[PDB]
Amino acid sequence: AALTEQNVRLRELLNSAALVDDKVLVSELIGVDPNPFTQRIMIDKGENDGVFVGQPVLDASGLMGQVVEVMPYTARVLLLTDTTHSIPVQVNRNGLRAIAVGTGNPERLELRYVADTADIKEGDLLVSSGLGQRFPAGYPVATVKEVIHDSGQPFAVVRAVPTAKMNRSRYVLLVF
Amino acid sequence: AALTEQNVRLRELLNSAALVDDKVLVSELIGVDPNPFTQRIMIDKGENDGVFVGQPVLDASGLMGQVVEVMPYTARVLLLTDTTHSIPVQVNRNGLRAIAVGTGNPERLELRYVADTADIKEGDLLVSSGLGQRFPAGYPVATVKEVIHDSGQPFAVVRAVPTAKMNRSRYVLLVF
Amino acid sequence: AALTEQNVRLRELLNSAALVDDKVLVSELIGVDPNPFTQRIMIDKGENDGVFVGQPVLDASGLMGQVVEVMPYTARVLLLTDTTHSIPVQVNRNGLRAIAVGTGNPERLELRYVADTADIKEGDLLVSSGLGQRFPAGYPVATVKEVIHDSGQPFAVVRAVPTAKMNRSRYVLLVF
Amino acid sequence: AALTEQNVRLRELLNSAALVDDKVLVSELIGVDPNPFTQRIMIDKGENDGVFVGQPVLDASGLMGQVVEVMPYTARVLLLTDTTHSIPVQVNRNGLRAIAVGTGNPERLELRYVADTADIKEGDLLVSSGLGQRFPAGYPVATVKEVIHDSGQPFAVVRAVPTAKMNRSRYVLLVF
Repeated sequence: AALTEQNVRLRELLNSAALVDDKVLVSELIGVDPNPFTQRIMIDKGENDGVFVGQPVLDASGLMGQVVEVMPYTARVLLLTDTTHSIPVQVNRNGLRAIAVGTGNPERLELRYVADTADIKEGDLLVSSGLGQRFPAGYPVATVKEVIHDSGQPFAVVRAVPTAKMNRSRYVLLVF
Repeated sequence: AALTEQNVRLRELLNSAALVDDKVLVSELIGVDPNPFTQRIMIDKGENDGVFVGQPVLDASGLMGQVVEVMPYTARVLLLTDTTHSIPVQVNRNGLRAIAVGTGNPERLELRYVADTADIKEGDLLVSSGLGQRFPAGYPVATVKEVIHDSGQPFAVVRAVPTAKMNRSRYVLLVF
Repeated sequence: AALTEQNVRLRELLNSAALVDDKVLVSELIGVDPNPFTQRIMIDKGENDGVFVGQPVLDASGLMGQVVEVMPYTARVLLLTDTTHSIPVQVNRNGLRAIAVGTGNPERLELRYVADTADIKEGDLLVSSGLGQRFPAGYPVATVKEVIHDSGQPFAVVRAVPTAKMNRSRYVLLVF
Repeated sequence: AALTEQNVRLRELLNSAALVDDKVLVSELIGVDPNPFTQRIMIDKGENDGVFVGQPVLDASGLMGQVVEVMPYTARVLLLTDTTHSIPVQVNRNGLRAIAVGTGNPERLELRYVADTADIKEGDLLVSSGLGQRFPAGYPVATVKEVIHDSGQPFAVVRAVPTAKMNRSRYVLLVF
């Protein structure tokens, strides 16, 4: 049951193993807090494996977050969906720039600084822009779920859904 | 023209000078970045005046933010509306607890962790809860502007309007 | 003819000699370029009189500009209406903040960074805010002449008329 | 997703790679401030690449600005839309001369010194004139969006829209 599931997930990772242009360490999600909102997880790679603080973490469908602390053989990763996390993004098709902030909900981000009149709609893909010099650019982050316009305010309300699996992830990739 | 305006504002501060239960230093807003979104300001009090990092800052109508760096005679204050700022709050009437995050818009906060079914509505007052042990409790923070409910997601979307003046403030109070 | 005119203007200056809260040097406008758009003038005070680069210059009705270069007994002053000049201001009544830029026209300024929905109207007085730490705050700068709203853009177009006389000024005051 | 987008943008640059008459360095936009009004950006070329202070910067559709400071491998570029920036221009068809100033809005310039009666209309193309000896002449700058005439004042109000992408740009060209 674990050997099947692990194989399926591993294959998916091999199919998306060409999405990177560098060396990536295949680490597994191991320590997780029981509460289903704890937007921070642990990985089965650490210092011995060359993992460092700040390192980006992704899966076969999206950027997941960043390492925020390292142990000899394990490490802690803050997910994009944490209220404390922000990532610069852009709408894939047109290059419209924004900041995606965590909401504390496992399945939602919110985009900041999107003009109320901006060309953005449900289903548009957001990808990393790299503009904070933390993440490689071009990797999928989320898809727009909703736009809410607001009378008198400069910026629209934009809710999005991460493309990575967050809570339902198995194995994770660390970028060098 | 400055003597009139300054007097009006000062009076308002004297009328709300009984809202505190301790000693408060009356400081003025002095250095501000030209850009009208820079959610961070400076004050005309500093180290010489006993101002410290972390100190809460408010006006006659709301909590404004916190000191984040000190100079001999001036200081820098991060406002609640900054994307990096979060404050624990509660709905005044019923005690429903939430986290108010800055949106980067001068006139808006967003509440996190509010159950989709929660008893919250447009016009409800949010006040500090003190639960992060950073702010005194009971001081006005914002009023709910909008609730948006979301199918399948645990938490509602709540937008609120700070009660303090943020960008349109003159003088500020520092709590000891 | 010059003794009458000079007396009238001097009196007006004596009536507005209580608008300052410090020592002010009464200097006259002396060297001016023939072209009626040259938004830069000279004054009959200089180094010998303690005039310095950066010093604010005003008349009985408004801030006029700043000294930009000093000579033994004369000095050059850049006016607010020069395209290269900007001054932080605020709407007197409500404290709405903005940047007033010179237009190159002797009788016009333009305000930057005023929300399209902002509470501003024809006849509102703008005064210095001091927020650039160059000018004393509270001194009259201009009155709003026109608001033009713009579909899709965040900021309104605001044209204003300086309260100082610019080209039709006689004598000028330098603030210490 | 980044490889597609980057290819499209690169092609567009190859199609407009004949607009220059000299050697141009293809640099990418890398460091950008989160705030969506910060009219200043960074490029992934610098001193090592022969980039210098003052150097003009453009894209496939317009002049973008100028380098204002150089680092070993990166550089900072001030955009035309910054309130501090001015560029001499001319109406393409008739040669009517003007100064285009930044407004602080990402999508707007304003023309100075345009006679109220001047032959200028919505949709006219403005191009660099070279007359400040900073920019090559003939390169597209903006298109007129609006003319507002003003009773008693010599100069019309002219708002224009840059042809370059400013905030929505990917890669940039530096002119030698």
